[PDB]
Amino acid sequence: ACNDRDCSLDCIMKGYNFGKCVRGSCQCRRTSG
Repeated sequence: ACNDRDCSLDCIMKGYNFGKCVRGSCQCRRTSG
């Protein structure tokens, strides 16, 4: 249960930019500039 809604919201709050569920997991990515 990665819950794309509860996974992206919690990740976007930590300070990341975008993420997604993988193999039933929850990973995110961070961007900069």
